Amino acid sequence: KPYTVAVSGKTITVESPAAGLTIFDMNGRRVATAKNRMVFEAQNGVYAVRIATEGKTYTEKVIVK
Amino acid sequence: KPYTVAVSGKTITVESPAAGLTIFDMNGRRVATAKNRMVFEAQNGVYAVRIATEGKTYTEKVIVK
Ligand SMILES: [Ca+2]
Ligand SMILES: [Zn+2]
Ligand SMILES: [Zn+2]
Ligand SMILES: [Zn+2]
Ligand SMILES: [Zn+2]
Repeated sequence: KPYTVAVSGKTITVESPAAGLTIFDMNGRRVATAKNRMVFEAQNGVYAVRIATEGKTYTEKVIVK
Repeated sequence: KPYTVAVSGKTITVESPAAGLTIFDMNGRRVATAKNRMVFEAQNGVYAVRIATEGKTYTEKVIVK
């Protein structure tokens, strides 16, 4: 839900605002991390994409006229 | 960042996947709450939009070939 993950070619693209992102390879190795978004060039194989959302609270002021 | 908030006419539209949304009026009253998104019809005045993201961790399996 609060992220997108997609693969095209060898490219894994991950988008998740205010989230810590991690990609693990099959050996459980952290091959990349980034906040918010990532474009990872992978090799053939299976990967685990981890999205850790930060769980903050935000407030916005809105004026209705 | 992990949400959008916009007022158009008397309509307040809020979008934030996996989040608890709240709108408070000027008296501090909860006038609406929803998961993930809402379309609120307001009266003239000032509103506080609160976005409480859930802070969960997600994992997706990705295959590169
Ligand atoms: Ca409350
Ligand atoms: Zn490691
Ligand atoms: Zn090593
Ligand atoms: Zn770790
Ligand atoms: Zn921080």
